[PDB]
Amino acid sequence: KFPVVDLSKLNGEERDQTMALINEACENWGFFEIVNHGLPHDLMDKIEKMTKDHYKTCQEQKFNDMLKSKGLDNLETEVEDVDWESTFYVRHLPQSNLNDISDVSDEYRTAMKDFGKRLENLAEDLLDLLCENLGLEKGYLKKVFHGTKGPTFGTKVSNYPPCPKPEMIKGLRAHTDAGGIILLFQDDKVSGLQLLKDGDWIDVPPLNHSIVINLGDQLEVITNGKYKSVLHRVVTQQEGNRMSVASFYNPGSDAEISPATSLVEKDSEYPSFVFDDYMKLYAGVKFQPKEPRFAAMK
Amino acid sequence: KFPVVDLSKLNGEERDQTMALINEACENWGFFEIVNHGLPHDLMDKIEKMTKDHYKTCQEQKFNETEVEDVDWESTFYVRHLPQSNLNDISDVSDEYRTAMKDFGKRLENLAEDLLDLLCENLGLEKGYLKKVFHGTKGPTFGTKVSNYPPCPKPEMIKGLRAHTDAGGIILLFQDDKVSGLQLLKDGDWIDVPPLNHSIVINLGDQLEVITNGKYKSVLHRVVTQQEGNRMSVASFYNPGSDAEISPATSLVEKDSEYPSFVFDDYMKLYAGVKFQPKEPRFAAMK
Amino acid sequence: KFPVVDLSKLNGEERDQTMALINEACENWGFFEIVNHGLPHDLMDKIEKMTKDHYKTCQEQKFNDMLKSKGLDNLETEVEDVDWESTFYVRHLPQSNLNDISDVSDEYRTAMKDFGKRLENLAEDLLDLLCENLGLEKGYLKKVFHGTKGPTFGTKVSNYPPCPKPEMIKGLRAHTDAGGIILLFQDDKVSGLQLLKDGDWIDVPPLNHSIVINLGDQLEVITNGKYKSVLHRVVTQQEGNRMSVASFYNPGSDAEISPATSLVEKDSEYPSFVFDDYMKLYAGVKFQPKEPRFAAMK
Amino acid sequence: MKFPVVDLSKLNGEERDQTMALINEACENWGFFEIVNHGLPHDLMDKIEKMTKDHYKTCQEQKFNDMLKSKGLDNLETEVEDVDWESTFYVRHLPQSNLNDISDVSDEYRTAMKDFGKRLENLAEDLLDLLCENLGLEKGYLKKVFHGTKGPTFGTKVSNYPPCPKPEMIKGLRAHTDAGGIILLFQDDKVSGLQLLKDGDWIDVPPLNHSIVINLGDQLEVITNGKYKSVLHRVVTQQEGNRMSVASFYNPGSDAEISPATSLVEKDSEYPSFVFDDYMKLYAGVKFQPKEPRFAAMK
Amino acid sequence: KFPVVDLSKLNGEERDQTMALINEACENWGFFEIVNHGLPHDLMDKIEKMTKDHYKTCQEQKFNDMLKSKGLDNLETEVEDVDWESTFYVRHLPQSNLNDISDVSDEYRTAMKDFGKRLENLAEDLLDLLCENLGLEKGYLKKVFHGTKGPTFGTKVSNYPPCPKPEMIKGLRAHTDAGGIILLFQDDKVSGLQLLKDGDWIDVPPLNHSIVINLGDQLEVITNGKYKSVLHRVVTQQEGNRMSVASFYNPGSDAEISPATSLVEKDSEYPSFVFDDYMKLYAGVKFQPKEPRFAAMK
Ligand SMILES: O=C(O)c1ccccn1
Ligand SMILES: O=C(O)c1ccccn1
Ligand SMILES: O=C(O)c1ccccn1
Ligand SMILES: O=C(O)c1ccccn1
Ligand SMILES: O=C(O)c1ccccn1
Ligand SMILES: [Zn+2]
Ligand SMILES: [Zn+2]
Ligand SMILES: [Zn+2]
Ligand SMILES: [Zn+2]
Ligand SMILES: [Zn+2]
Repeated sequence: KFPVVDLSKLNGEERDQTMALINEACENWGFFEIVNHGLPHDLMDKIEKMTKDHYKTCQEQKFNDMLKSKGLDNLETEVEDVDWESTFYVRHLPQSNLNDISDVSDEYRTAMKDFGKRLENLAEDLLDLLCENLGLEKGYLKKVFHGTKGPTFGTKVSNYPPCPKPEMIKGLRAHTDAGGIILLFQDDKVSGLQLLKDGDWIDVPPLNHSIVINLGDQLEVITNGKYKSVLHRVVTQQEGNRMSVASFYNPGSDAEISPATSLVEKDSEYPSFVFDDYMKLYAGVKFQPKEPRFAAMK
Repeated sequence: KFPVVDLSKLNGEERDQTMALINEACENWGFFEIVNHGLPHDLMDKIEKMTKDHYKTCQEQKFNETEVEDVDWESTFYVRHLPQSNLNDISDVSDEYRTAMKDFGKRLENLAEDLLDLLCENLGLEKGYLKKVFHGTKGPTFGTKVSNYPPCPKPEMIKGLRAHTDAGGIILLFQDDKVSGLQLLKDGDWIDVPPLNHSIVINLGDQLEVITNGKYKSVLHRVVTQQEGNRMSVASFYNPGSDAEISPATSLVEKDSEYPSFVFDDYMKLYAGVKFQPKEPRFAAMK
Repeated sequence: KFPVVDLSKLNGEERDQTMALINEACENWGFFEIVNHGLPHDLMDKIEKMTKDHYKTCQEQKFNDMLKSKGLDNLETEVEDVDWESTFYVRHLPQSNLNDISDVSDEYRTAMKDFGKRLENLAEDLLDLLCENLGLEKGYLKKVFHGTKGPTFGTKVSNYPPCPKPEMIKGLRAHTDAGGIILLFQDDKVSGLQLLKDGDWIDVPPLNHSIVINLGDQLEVITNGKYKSVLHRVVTQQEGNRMSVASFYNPGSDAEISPATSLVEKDSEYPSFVFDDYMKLYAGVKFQPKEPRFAAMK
Repeated sequence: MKFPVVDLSKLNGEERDQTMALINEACENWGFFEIVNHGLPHDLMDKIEKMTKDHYKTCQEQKFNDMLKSKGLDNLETEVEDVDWESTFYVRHLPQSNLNDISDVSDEYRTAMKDFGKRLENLAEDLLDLLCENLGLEKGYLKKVFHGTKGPTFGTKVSNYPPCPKPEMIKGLRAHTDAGGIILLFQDDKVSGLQLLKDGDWIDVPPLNHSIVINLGDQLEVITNGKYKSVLHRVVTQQEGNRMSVASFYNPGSDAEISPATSLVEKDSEYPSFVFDDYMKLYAGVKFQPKEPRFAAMK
Repeated sequence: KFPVVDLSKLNGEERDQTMALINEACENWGFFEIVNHGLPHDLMDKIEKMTKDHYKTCQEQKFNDMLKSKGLDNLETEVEDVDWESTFYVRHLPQSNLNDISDVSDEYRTAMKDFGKRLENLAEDLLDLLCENLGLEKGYLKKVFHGTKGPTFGTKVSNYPPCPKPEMIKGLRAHTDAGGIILLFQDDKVSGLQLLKDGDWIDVPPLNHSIVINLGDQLEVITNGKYKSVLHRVVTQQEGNRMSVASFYNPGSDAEISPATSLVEKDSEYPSFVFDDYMKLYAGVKFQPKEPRFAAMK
């Protein structure tokens, strides 16, 4: 059963049990859903509606332009080198480009700014729960992530349109995320996101007004492997356009990333590096195995 | 006019003038300061902070009447980065200091190689030539000497470090930005290497004098003490590998060279015993 | 782009450009940094070393005993009524108390006296540049500031020690300065001082051997609002102790302060008052809005 | 992208700051603006307009048709880029008035023109003082700069743009920037035609009853060190409609020294320092060529 | 310092800095000289000799004829409506008229043909360097320029003979060029060509065996203003006849010109049009301001 965490149970004497659920999702799933997370359901509903309307208005034509430009009109053999995906990226931190994206509406930009700020505070709240579960001092992960200019925080807004031949192409090929903590607002009707657990692909179930959390490669390093970043993918379907609004809380470019000493006894197998060196490498090898990227930092 | 090179001026119309200043420093100064070098000022501030605080906790107590010309008024420990790091084996260094030194050392190694490629361009050598010469079998040798020069009641009796030339390739110095002391010998005068915030001091060692057939000479330098003030020094040495073959680059030689061809580790074995004696007998000894 | 004025550029016709830059900073920034100001760099280096050593020797434990008496160990909630600040004050004029600060060395007292005299001369040179830019006669501002016993001149020696939770407390809360012209020798590594400009907090960047200049409330009155006194604050940080040696060149206590008539066309909105009445009021309301203090002098 | 209209009566009251800020925005971003409630009597504007239009019909229209005949512009077979489809005469007010020397004007027109020009000269100097305040200059700075030895130069160009059968072949007045200081235009309130270039589009300066159109010339671009630029403008023709134009030019005296104001120059200016009459002698010959070479020619 | 680019440094490890110089000249100068290009120095020397000998035998007559019918033998005052210039035009593409110019020699035509082909290939190589510097796809600008019949490529062969009173008339009045990329073989002793930069006329220095490159109006549109076409002129002198062999690589007549979408964020201020409509208009208004010609294409 996929972990669903009720964050409102942290405000009372059920808080220890909630923390234990968070910790075991972090150790064994790499993913969990959160409900009662404090984000207004009214804000999620308009983010959802304006994301979908901005797709028809602005992204659908770019998407078909892409399928023509790569011959994906007609899928007669398996395509393992492209994602059946429509995306644009919004940067929040350290410097916002929200007011420079030309094709987004005023009210969409205002909703995205509010949504991004609330998710940034929720990311930092979640990192503190991780710290507590890890036996780290409060604020430890936030301070590691800061670097010189503060954390990097952006939002990937994706749609995975219907695919006539889902067997032939993935919406997004299997990978682990490079960063710190990932907070996903996904479609509540159209499924597609899957994680790999114990040798099976497991669906990340659509759930109304929920946020999906998962941990990236940097948290595997800092926890000395105690919390691993898990492989995940998006599969297409013939009917349905799955919406994806995923926010990435990453260390600053010059943050020093290393295994926390209190989590290391035997010499660590994980490297110590500067985050931007990891991200330069990751961009070119995102869909290749994760383990060579750690070795490359030594 | 001590040369200060602005590395941000390399991308542009003004790059020819920046390169000419670098070349002119290499030929006639043997030293130059670089600013806007790409190293984060917050990493330098941490390095300086932890270096000075590591002195007071670990070295200052341990550190505790006529001319003394055979001793250096100096407190030092050494960190090895390449070919193989001993950073996790220096006992008296803290985790934050060790993590900062690893990051700082990696950035200085990349900056050293960028500087070697600027030298190559000014010398008319192909890019990567000096890096390739320095590699040997195991790669270049790269380490950092962390020094403090504490106050001396009688500075005219003892030097912080006696006059010498450096044996190796290129030296990248992060020095105190308030307390002076480092001097180079130029045209028969001792010249101060001026403290400058968030700068790196570059100087060339004996190996680059050989490879350039004397076009860039390694210059004598020293550290003088002072009565008040503890000058910090974080100096990184980018050296050829032990079995690198060092010889004058053929394109810089027309008339037969006066400089020898040798293997770097034979020069270093010799250098250790005669570091404060004249440089010129060390070149002759390699023939 | 924060104004940095090179005082060596007064010696040509760059002088017009330099004067125009000073005027622009006075009108729109309220702050500017000066370089090549004539203060010996070796005297500044001594002042800094001795201030930092006097903090460690005399104030750091005194400071730590204060956070116990005021419960600032645990910053579990926001503190808006205290400054995370260690200070003492040195009065130079009209009457010196330099020989009464008990825990300072002969050599610190002798250096501070020399430093103070040089800053007093630089303050008066700067006031004459303001006079020229305003079209006032030479010495106009010095004469207004004189009163009967001469200007008031003192130095505030501050350190802002590291704060575990900088989000909770300011090093010094937002305020404008009551006085005439303020000449600040600040830490050249540790930032923290910010001014408010166009609705944003802007850092006053550390710059080695520079002096930071800002204008106080009295100059806003004399210029009939042409040069306004700008809000500024000091923020803390988690690792770094920012030093501040700030000298205040203020009118004499019984000086008559009023808008210079040549700067007044329409009847002024600013009061005419005696400086000590302004200062007696300011002491109690320093971190409250500035504008009621002008109204209270009518 | 609304054309700026400034209510000058709002300077007399609590909204003076907001009005000054609007004027400053128009000076930086449009180079043109319309003013209303400007103090010129609406009945004097009506008489000027009536007498200008009747003087065209009785005295200028025959000359205009005869001008085309002599240049063969009866037949707009192809584009004309070197002629203005324009009927004009010029009235000099300062430093020396020639009003009593124009032969074909009535005494009533001459008296109204003298009264109109005097009020416009006073309004020009009032506006220059608003610019001074917005620029941080001393009161009267621009008037003092413009004075030279004999005072400012002030004249009025009285133009009509008669109907043109083929407007796409010829402009009423080709694109240019004005050489001088501040230009105060009383234009037709029905017939449009004046356009300015803004952000790569021609923008109509909309006819507005009893308004005055203000624009800034090349000399104020120099003095403000480029903060207020002189903007390109033109007059287009139409097939029917005769647009009237009464435009007054407040210019520095001939021997006035023009340079960027010292308080606006924090680094070396790209703009020259020169004597105004040298700029004008050059401008007369290259008025419809680019502006920027004229600044370079003064160095 | 006027930009001089060594094109042989593109074949090696200095190529990035060479590209950076090209991009800098394109953004800030609109002009640059190239050395070590592909053109044999003996071909340039022969083009220069035969151009100058063709002036004396064939063009000097037409030039004095011109001065006759325009009354320009004696220059009492400024002439602002004519150029002190002797020209004939050679068309190469889409169709050559080289074998139809009656007064050109066999060997001049053969040299002119070889010269034109090498400059056409150098124009296309240079356009690809601009593409790379602009982040456009390889061949992008050549494809835009093609239309139906291919690019237009021609050569303007000019001489600017000595003028007794150079103050009175220009060799060629200030203008921007209408087309794509302009490749000039100019006199290496007699100067005269100037560009306008930062409010100053700057000489384009004569240099042995060099080619002067500048960008026309079409590249400003396609780059959305990132590379502007800059005003330039030729001044006369009393002693000296400056030679000018200028080759113009322009889009085909029916090419669609518009800002490249990857260079546009906010709505472009530049029009989208068909090139021949721009050229029809330009011919009549060449020496009037540039900006109204862009406005006219909307
Ligand atoms: O696009 C991704 O890589 C993604 C999106 C949401 C959650 C995890 N990963
Ligand atoms: O210790 C040395 O020999 C040294 C240190 C820094 C720079 C140059 N030389
Ligand atoms: O303590 C203050 O109020 C202060 C200090 C330095 C500069 C400005 N203001
Ligand atoms: O005739 C002109 O040049 C003019 C007329 C009115 C307004 C601006 N310019
Ligand atoms: O004749 C021209 O317009 C020209 C000639 C060469 C270079 C630029 N422009
Ligand atoms: Zn992912
Ligand atoms: Zn050394
Ligand atoms: Zn203050
Ligand atoms: Zn005009
Ligand atoms: Zn041209």
